Amino acid sequence: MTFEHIISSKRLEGFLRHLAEEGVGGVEPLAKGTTSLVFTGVLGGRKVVIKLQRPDSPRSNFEKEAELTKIASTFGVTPPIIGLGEFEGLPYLIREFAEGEPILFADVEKEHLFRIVEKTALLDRLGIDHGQIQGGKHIIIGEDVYLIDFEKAGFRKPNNLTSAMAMIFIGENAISKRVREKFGLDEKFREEMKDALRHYKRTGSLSRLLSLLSGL
Ligand SMILES: Nc1nc2c(ncn2[C@@H]2O[C@H](CO)[C@@H](O)[C@H]2O)c(=O)[nH]1
Repeated sequence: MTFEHIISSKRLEGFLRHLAEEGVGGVEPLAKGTTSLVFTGVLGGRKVVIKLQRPDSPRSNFEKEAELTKIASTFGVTPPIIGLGEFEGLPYLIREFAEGEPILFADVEKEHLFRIVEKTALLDRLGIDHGQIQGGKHIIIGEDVYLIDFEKAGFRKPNNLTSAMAMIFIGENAISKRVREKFGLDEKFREEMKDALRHYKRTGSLSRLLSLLSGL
């Protein structure tokens, strides 16, 4: 993948040199987002992600995403921010790369299920709706569980926990099928899960959900 309809070849060359001067090497394109161009690199012997404002996107959109990403980083929901910068008037952020698999492709253990609850309930308590839980590409299952990529996030009544649990336990998809077979989940479990989620929606209580997952 290349970014040539968005940045000149000279701008890309300069950006890689600029990153190299901050110690970030072996930089490779990773994705094109709605707000940003995303790269991976190596800093201090470890993998990092670099997100650069797309010049053809509003700067305010990137700034909103960055503010939300910083809050999520402070509370541990997303991997730590390592540094901020600006190149040719474009802001960028550098964060740790979380080793592991997106939950769409991940082998999910009981500890991961508890951790997914803890992270999504925490983001709910922060009043931040991530916005892209469905599809399983934005929850990383690794040494810890993380949410990534806040381009569609905002301060609004959040759906992070309910969307994650519906995707894993209620909806029929590749993830929920794996989980159902791995944990031998049956119809009674699903009905209790629906009850646990309703309870959470009404009261904010995790008691019923954690009770149910503790039986796995
Ligand atoms: N394992 C891992 N994958 C990532 C990370 N950041 C971005 N990605 C990949 O990029 C995609 C969308 O950003 C994800 O679904 C992953 O494949 C990360 O920190 N860890």
